[PDB]
Amino acid sequence: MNIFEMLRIDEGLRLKIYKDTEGYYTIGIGHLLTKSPSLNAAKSELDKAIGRNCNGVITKDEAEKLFNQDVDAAVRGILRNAKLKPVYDSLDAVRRCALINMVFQMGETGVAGFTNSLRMLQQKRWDEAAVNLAKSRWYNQTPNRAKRVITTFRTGAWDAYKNL
Repeated sequence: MNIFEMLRIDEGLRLKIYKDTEGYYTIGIGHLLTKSPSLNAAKSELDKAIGRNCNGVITKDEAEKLFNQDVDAAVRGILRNAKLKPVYDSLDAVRRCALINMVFQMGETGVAGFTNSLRMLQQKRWDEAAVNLAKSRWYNQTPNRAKRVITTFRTGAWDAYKNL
């Protein structure tokens, strides 16, 4: 298991413009297009992102291209972030993937807001951090995914994703 496989279990693959759990316009492997309510604004963002006239629909290939960019940017954003970098550096390879997953779903900013849990993960207090992470909008809104990520931080192994 690796970051790509993990995220693709959590996000899925859809070749047609669709709405987020949040109601937002997305395509591919969780690539958010716009937070705007117009299908039209989304279509335009889509064509700008791919470099063609897509008419709301992309190929597998195009989806995976978007996915590679998104992953790269998530990692780079962590490395560039003063609050995230030190936690990332402190973690083992598997746990690193759990932080990358949160960033991908919620953005640098959103994760950098989990101050207390970041602190606990740095200290390697795994059980405490897992209880703290659960007390969030994130967990309440997408509990099955949050719980997979959470077990990943708790255990340091890929078991939550074995089932799936």
